[PDB]
Amino acid sequence: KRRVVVTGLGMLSPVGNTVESTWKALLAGQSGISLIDHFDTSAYATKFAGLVKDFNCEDIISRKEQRKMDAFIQYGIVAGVQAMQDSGLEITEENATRIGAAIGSGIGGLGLIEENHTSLMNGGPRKISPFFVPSTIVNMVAGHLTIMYGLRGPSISIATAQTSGVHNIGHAARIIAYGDADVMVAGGAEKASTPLGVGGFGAARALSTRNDNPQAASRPWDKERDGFVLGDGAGMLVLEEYEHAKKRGAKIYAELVGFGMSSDAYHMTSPPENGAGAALAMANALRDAGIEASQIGYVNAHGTSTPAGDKAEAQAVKTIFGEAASRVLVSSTKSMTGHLLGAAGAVESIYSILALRDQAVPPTINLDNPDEGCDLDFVPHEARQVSGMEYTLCNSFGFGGTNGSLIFKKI
Amino acid sequence: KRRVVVTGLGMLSPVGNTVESTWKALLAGQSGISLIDHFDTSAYATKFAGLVKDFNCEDIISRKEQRKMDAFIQYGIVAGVQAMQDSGLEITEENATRIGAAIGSGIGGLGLIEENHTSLMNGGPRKISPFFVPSTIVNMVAGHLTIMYGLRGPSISIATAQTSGVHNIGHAARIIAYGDADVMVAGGAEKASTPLGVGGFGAARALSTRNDNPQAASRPWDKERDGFVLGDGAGMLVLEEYEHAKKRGAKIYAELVGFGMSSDAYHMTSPPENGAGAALAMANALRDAGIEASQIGYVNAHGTSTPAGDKAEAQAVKTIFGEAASRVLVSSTKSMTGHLLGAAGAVESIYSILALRDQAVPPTINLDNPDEGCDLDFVPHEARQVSGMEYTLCNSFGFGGTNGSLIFKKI
Ligand SMILES: C[C@]12C[C@]34C[C@H]1C[C@H](O2)[C@H]3[C@](C)(CCC(=O)Nc1c(O)ccc(C(=O)O)c1O)C(=O)C[C@@H]4c1ccccc1
Ligand SMILES: C[C@]12C[C@]34C[C@H]1C[C@H](O2)[C@H]3[C@](C)(CCC(=O)Nc1c(O)ccc(C(=O)O)c1O)C(=O)C[C@@H]4c1ccccc1
Repeated sequence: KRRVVVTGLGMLSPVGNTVESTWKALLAGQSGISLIDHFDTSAYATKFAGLVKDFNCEDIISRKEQRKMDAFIQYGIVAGVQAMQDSGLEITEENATRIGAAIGSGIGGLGLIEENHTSLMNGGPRKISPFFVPSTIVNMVAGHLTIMYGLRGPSISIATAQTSGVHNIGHAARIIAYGDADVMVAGGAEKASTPLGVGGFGAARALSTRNDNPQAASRPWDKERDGFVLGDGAGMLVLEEYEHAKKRGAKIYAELVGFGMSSDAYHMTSPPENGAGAALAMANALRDAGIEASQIGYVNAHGTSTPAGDKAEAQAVKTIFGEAASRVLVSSTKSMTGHLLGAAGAVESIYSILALRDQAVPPTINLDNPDEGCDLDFVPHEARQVSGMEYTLCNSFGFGGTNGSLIFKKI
Repeated sequence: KRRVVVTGLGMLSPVGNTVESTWKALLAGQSGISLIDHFDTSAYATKFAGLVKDFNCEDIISRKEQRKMDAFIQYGIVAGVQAMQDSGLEITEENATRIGAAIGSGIGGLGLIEENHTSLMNGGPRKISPFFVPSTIVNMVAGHLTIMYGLRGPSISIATAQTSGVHNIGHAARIIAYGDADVMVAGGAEKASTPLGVGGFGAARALSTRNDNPQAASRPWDKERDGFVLGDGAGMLVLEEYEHAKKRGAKIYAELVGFGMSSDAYHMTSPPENGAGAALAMANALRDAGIEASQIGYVNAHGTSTPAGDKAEAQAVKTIFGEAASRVLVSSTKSMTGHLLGAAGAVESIYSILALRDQAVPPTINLDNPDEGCDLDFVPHEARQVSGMEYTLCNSFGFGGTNGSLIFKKI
């Protein structure tokens, strides 16, 4: 029976370019949302997003290799290097074969897709870059990291839209627990703040259009919420078999004890009022970890700030938590960070792990006036200290009705 | 210890719109390659591909739901309905929660990506379809099928480029074997025969440009080969826990006994001369199934028809097979079908299963003059009868150096 622990963290987010700076900003209630200035937003209903500030990879990726990568890949590689360095793991000929990666994205390389298509429209196919395919496809972050570190173990990339982060991390764990690997770098990366991303989620009526107050736009469970806020970034964890971790004297952030999956089988872009899929995913993670809902002290919600989605998850938590629903803390960091899509569940799993280490839960900012009829504690406005918290639960849900939940355990 | 069997098959390919018609064409050595006529190829170095002929979904998808889906999704849904019907499984309230899907794609919705981007360039973001995101993203085939059949179990989508088919099928099996599900519809779908797909793989110098003889273009291991041939389609299998299958009187095509993964950690778009990654993936599948290379009677190769790729896999087979290398049969159906990318490993896993049922192996057509120095039997030109074949092995490799191998066992 192989246990899986977390021994390395890496991250780029709209509120910090490292794991610790991001976590600190979150506990301080800082918003990373701002007006977009990299493309003309005049014709766009939504003109703001959670952008990665002053992104720097000069020292990690040549400007030469950079030409072959969409920004999402650059972000994922930087976050993965952060996590690999953080873990302190040394790759050897003996080891190589037992270390792999499970890294995905929800939409992949929109920026270079648009650049190559513009080139084709303007000058014909001869203007398409030789790097079109490898610079835009989802699995390219795992591709570059394995090459960079000489990892020859299993490499997969799960693209389950907004649930990708959670699924890649959960399957990395399954892979290790099954015996196919002893270490996996896992998570997700996304850079969808482009004309097609903003225009596309906007065409669907899914984004907040509160342009006059971008930082107040993301407000999960608030009565005035009007859609999600796009966020860019990457989150990466180094997962590792327990005995392997101890043997090398690794620092252990927490243990990954449960992973649950489910499907809504309801609608392509909306959950059922019931939240029955979200509930099933949580129920499965609890069963997988062998614990009762009452043992969870904090739920890092999917909480995207949409009218129907927030309501469904609140119903799901009430259903799974029952009596303890008032005792469990629930918050949505998307209130500050925006929605990282395929990387959401990866950065949020990190927040869930840090909550265990620091015994402190970040708030749902902007929660001025919560929906009526709900007795859940969404940790409005300010961080909250916790006492003897042993388990946290991270949810991620996605278009296509695909859901996932992870459960982390202290020590 | 839960065993996984295959109880349903579905498929659309350039040589047939059903599983049986496709298999028959393959055993007859028929090419499905033709000149492209749906877009003007004047400026294109490659002007042919393996197209799905007379695709029909009128009776499976309304022309209304169709408007919300890229062709790859339409293909995957039709193949998945074929597999679900073939399995004879009945979905109940009791069952729903235990049936899921693992379906992916390598590039996803290129056609609608291009249509929406053209619309944005011509008329601004207001012209982007509300269906842009859900009509192009990778996980949408699993999304629609779960909704269509009321499946509430685990749903994932692996996007590992040209290895997707094999990885989705292997992880569907892991999911069932772990206990997270009793049935999974799994496979891949692709429709990359578009300006960006043909122009994009063409910019990379990876496609054959033998326009004067499209049907002779795909010629794995042949001295005159000059790159892969793009193919469109979908392959889907219904995987199911053994006891669950027997209990309902399911028809069982074969058993899935081994799944191996590996990474080349070499180059983003080319394997090492050594084929050491391909070898490791095969070695891992053999270990997973608990058998020796000598027990395999047929290898459905990745064999894409590129100068470097074919050579590497031939080296890998020689390495893993050793003495038995001359005794094992190896063929590449891409010689006829073209390269289905994310769906390649899914359709090829089907070919691998049918080879067991019929005791017949399809040929590598166009193999007029094999590379020198290789003593492998690539089954040139004509199908071959086999005698007491108990195991087949299917390989799929992809950009990013990601590899996978599956092993199927008779009965
Ligand atoms: C067809 C509609 C209905 C519509 C507008 C479009 C878009 C969406 O479907 C829906 C939204 C905006 C979003 C529902 C939702 O939360 N989907 C969802 C999800 O299922 C999984 C993950 C995520 C994520 O962001 O990771 C996510 O957003 C809503 O609130 C009600 C509203 C709506 C408007 C007017 C009348 C009725 C309903
Ligand atoms: C940088 C280059 C080198 C180049 C041209 C570009 C494209 C590619 O890389 C390579 C090709 C065309 C393809 C190598 C390959 O098989 N990649 C591959 C793979 O790693 C996994 C899966 C698949 C699949 O199709 O599923 C696949 O194609 C070759 O043969 C030699 C040739 C080349 C030309 C001139 C000099 C040296 C080399």
